Amino acid sequence: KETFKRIHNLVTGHRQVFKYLERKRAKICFLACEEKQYADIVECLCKEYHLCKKFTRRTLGELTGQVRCIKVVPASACVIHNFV
RNA sequence: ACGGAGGGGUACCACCAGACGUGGAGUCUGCGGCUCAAUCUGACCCAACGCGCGCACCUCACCAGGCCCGGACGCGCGGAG
Repeated sequence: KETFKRIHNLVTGHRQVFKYLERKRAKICFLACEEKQYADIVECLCKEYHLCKKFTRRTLGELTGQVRCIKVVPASACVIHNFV
């Protein structure tokens, strides 16, 4: 919302969140969506291991650098690996 | 400007007197022609032809074949499901 832009200068996607949710390299989690099999996978993998849910799916597209400025794109993710 | 017009001068890239040569053979090299898929091109009296500073690959354009975008920057659409 404010300093997050500092961080981006984190990941988005199933293939890259799993690859950082496990092995305990992650940080914080923020769920979303369309299908349970993508809602109760991570959540159950959150059951083992931080686990949180942000109110909206779009602001992730906003907070993250998925825009160019105008065309925000939704994208659920839950891995703040960098967290520098 | 030219003159198989005249008069003055001048030079071993002109001559007198001589000397050393080339054109005769074998060979290095370049130039035309023939050949090939290609035998890459410029220059042709003085004022083109060991000259464009040594070509197995690059040099290298030419022939037979094959990799890559190494398409900046703006606008429109899509994109981390």
